Formats: sequence, C-alpha cells, structure tokens
Amino acid sequence: MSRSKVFFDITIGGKASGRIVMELYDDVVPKTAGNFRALCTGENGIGKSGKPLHFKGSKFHRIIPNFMIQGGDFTRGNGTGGESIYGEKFPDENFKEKHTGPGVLSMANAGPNTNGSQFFLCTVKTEWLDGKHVVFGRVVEGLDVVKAVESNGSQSGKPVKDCMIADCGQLK
Repeated sequence: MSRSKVFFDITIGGKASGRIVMELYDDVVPKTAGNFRALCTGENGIGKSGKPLHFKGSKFHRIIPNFMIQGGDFTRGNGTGGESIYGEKFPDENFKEKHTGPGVLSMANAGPNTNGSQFFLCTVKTEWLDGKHVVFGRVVEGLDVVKAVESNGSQSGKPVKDCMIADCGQLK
C-alpha cells in the first residue's frame, strides 16, 4: 500500500526533547507496518494482557550506544513483555528491507516468528541483523532526538535516565 507517517514526542528525565517522525513501509510489509501504526494511535484499545495496545507512556528500556534504541514493552517495561495488535506474537512477514544505517526501524524478537510490540531504532548500520529482524520503516525527521536518547544508553543496555514516549500518533 501507501506509507503511513507516525510520530513519538519524547521526554528525557521528564524534559521535552522533541519529536521523532517515522515513515512506515506499508507497501512492503503491510502486516508489520499496520501493527506499529495502530500501536502509535492506540486504536485497538486494551489487549489480551489487560493493558493498552499503545506506545504512549512507555519507555526505551534498552539503549546501547553505537547500536540502537529499543522500546515497545508497554506491558512489563523490561524487555520481557509487549503484545502485537494480533494477540501476542506473529511471524516474520518478509526480509525485503535491510538494516542500512541510522534511523532504520526494525522489530525486536526472540527468534524466528516472534514479533510482538517491541521494536528498535538503529543508530548505526546493523547489517548483521539482515534476514533475522524485519525492517518496516525509517526515521525521516528528528534523528537528533534519536541521538539524544542514545546518549542516555549504556553498554549494559540500562538507560541512565527515563526516555519516555510521552505522546505518539499518526500524521499522514
């Protein structure tokens, strides 16, 4: 199909830090892009977990310098939770798009066919993830805000400060 545009308004340690605008690849990975889009708008409401199927208020719980920022765990907030709009986990749709550089938007997973709601924004080219994580979008504005979050990561993945998706939604 077409390409949806979505956003995150970010706070870092409670301070407004700008907006990340993303373009999704609806034409390439419609099922995967659709999940992400609906989790930006919150339009499928409460999920099987009893929590909102919505990125609003969740955090980037895992941030590794010179790698990527990862979020989407709005049920456990620690990497162990999350849920797609489809009901818990769904299969890898395709591997058409590759990890080419900073700004790349890709799904976190725990092995083949385990996509949920967790995702990462790459801060480098992560070509070693090609064929293992499904790429479904890219940042088109606010890459500076991605760098600001990145500066709060650690090798250990633990953030030094709460990096929060304070608002989010669909644009066009």
